[PDB]
Formats: sequence, C-alpha cells, structure tokens
Amino acid sequence: FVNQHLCGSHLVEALYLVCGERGFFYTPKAMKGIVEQCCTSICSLYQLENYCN
Amino acid sequence: FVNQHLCGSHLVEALYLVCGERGFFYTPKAMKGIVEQCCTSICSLYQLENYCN
Repeated sequence: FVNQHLCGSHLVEALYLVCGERGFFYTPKAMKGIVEQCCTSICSLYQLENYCN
Repeated sequence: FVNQHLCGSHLVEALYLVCGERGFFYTPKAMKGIVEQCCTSICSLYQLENYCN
C-alpha cells in the first residue's frame, strides 16, 4: 500500500498505518515535503517513516 | 462529524478534514492527549484544531 502515489486522505491513512503508536506529522505545505515525495511522486516506506514521531 | 467519539483512523480523518492545508500532528501516546479527549471522551472542533499546525 505504500509504494504508489498517495494523496490526501490516502496519504494520511498510510502514515497512520505505518507509524502506529508513534504517531506522525502531516505537513502538506512544506516544499519538497511529503506531498512532493509521496503524492506527486511514488511514496515509499522509508519516506513515510521520516514523518513518524 | 467532529462531535462524537473518534478513534484510530476515524480520528486521523477528522484531523485531516479540519486542518486542511495547515496539516496536523497525531500523537496518540501523550497522556491526556488527543486520544483521551477525542476517542475515550467526545471530541470537539476546538480540541481537534489544537492539533493543526
């Protein structure tokens, strides 16, 4: 589920599932941020975990 | 949608919708944190916005 383009609620769901009890931060308005890496390009587990707490 | 018990993905979805382009942080393992206020007790828009960036 993480190796695809994930945007909007689809991205937030992936963060929720990957990060679990660590939680996460979703900051879509950071340039070259999670949207650039996971929505407009193909996401990855490595990049999602960058946003877990 | 925000004035009810919201847990797990249901809570993350509410944060996503409320916070919009501000983004948010989801930290379930903080005591008296968002889980205590929104999942085990009834959530509110006021409390959700506490977690927007």
